[PDB]
Amino acid sequence: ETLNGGITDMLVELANFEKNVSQAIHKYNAYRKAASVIAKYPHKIKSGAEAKKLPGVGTKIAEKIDEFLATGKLRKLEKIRQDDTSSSINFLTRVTGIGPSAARKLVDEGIKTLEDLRKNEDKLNHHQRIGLKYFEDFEKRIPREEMLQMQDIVLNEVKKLDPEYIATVCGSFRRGAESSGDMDVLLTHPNFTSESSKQPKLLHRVVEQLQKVRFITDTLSKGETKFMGVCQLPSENEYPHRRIDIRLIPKDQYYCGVLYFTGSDIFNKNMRAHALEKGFTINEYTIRPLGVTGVAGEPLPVDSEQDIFDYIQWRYREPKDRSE
DNA sequence: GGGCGCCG
DNA sequence: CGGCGCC
Ligand SMILES: Nc1ccn([C@H]2CC[C@@H](COP(=O)(O)OP(=O)(O)OP(=O)(O)O)O2)c(=O)n1
Ligand SMILES: [Mg+2]
Repeated sequence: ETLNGGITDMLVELANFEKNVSQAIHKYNAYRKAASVIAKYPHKIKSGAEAKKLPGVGTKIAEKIDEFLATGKLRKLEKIRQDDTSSSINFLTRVTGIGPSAARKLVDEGIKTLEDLRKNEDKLNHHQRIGLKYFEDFEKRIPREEMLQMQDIVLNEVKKLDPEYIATVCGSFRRGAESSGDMDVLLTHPNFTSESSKQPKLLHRVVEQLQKVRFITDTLSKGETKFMGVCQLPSENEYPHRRIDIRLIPKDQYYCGVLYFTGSDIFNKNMRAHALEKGFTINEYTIRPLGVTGVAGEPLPVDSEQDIFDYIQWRYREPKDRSE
């Protein structure tokens, strides 16, 4: 099935390499986009030119296409499976924390294995230190069952501190993903707003106790409106440490709150995208009119997600659908 | 597409 | 402070 696949597949690879292997954001942007548009198309893309017809995709993209069309490969593409350097780079990116810049440097010092990484860890930054530490786990996804469990675990101590703490795990969860990547938890409490501005400690508390109780083990960031971290389940003799994150909002904006944290990357963007077009710019905070002159306006009334899409003249989508 | 928190 | 890597 799904016809224009191979090609798309092929397409993206390119992008990341250009993304990663080079900065070439621009090429990567295009590439990605190009991958997209090709997939949304409904016919067997025979002639790579046919494709060319198709908007966005251009001449060189166009080229890579037929190469593939003739024979299942692009040497450029093969180079990756060939050139050490780059193959190396990709790995590192597999590491949480280590993004390309740092990744390069790491190779630039011949650091080019997981093992290597260990060997002179000394060069890493903590965040990275932790990644390496945990590496293995991070590959394995979190199964819904646990996710549920975890969820609870949270809910408890949360409310225990103060009843008035809204907790809501979102992201993949809201999208009914049989397996999710990490705990994406939203948070709120009745006094906090655009007009209270402070109290971040509330955030600080949950974790505080979360840490105390023996949940979050590790701490990647303890910012005032956000927290990234690691945790893991309790045992009887073991399970993987899971990434975790919590974010707290000014209750008054709760709605963008669910929106963003849920969304699905692309999803949010589309919207956010559509929005600008429609005279607004959304945020995980608010939606405001783009007062033509440029100016983001005074926050829009948001009693539910609905309002948003509505505002945007877009049909509401219910979470599990959200994927695009 | 938008913004948060690390750090050098 | 960019500039990173993540969300
Ligand atoms: N640049 C970004 C990154 C994330 N998001 C939002 C959407 C959901 C959340 C990111 O959650 P992830 O955990 O990355 O996504 P997920 O779908 O929850 O994936 P996972 O299976 O890893 O939890 O933040 C966003 O709008 N823009
Ligand atoms: Mg990485």
